[PDB]
Formats: sequence, structure tokens, C-alpha cells
Amino acid sequence: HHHHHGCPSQCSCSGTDVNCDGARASVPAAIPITTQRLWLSNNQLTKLDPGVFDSLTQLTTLYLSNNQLTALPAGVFDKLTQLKELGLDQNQLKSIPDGAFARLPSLTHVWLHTNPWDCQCTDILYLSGWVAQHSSIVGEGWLRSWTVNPDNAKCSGTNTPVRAVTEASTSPSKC
Repeated sequence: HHHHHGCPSQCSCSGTDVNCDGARASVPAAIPITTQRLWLSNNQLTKLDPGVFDSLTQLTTLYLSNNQLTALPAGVFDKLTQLKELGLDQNQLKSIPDGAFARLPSLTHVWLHTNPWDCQCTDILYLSGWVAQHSSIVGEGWLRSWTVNPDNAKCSGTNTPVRAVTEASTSPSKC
């Protein structure tokens, strides 16, 4: 269509890219269901509505980096089965809900660094096992600077890698 495109206010859209980075506290409504790449980085997010992404089944890239996310809701990524890139770095996450990445078989780039992962608490063990089993996709940087480095998901206060934590060192009382 001549000089006509199909976009959330304060975001910029082109093709199936939706750039909502840096608009500032909640995920905008009416992100098109055909969206393949979604930037939600550099906003004010401290939580997500459960189900917020459930209609965006064609997503291949999702950036949530550099928010202040304190927790993710269980199942929040369950519908994003075509996701290849998932950015969660530079947030305030202490653990990942059990099973959160289980339905994401196509991941090739995952960013988890610069979060205060709480490795003494029982709830770290899903993430510890996941990183240990998917080490070749956990990294840092972008394009020319992309480098895999699974030890950059680090335990707050000791800087030990999250993937080295096993059940016998954790305690429910530290949650």
C-alpha cells in the first residue's frame, strides 16, 4: 500500500520489527500479532502481566534488557516457541520460575548477565540446571561483539557462576 503502514504509540515499527525501547512502566497494548522482533528494553518494567506475550506467537527476538524486572511470571514465554534471541540482562532478577524456558527449543542467543541471582536460595536451581545444560547459547554483546560466556550469569555477593550451583548447597531458608 502506497505511503501507508499498519504500531503502538511511542514505539517505532518497520515490517515485523516493533521498537518500544526507551519509551519508559507497562508493556504497550496492541503489539501486532505478526511481530517477529520486539524491543522492550530500557523501560521502567519491574513486573510483567502473566500472558502479556501469549498472542505474539511469531516472535523470534525479544529484548527485556535494562529494565528493573524483579520477577517473571510463571509461563510468560510458553507461547513463544519460535524464539531465537531472549535478552534478560541488566535487570533485578533473583531466579527464573521453574520451566520458564522449556518451550523455547530454538534459542541461540540468551543474555542473563548483570542480574542479582540469589544462589543460596532453593529457587535458583531451575536456572542453574538450565544454564549448565545450555551453556553454548548464554552470552554477552551484540553482532560483532557477541561472545558466549555462560559463566557471566553470576551469583550475587560471591560472583560464582550460577551454572555451578547444585541442590546440596542451597537452602529454603535463604529465600
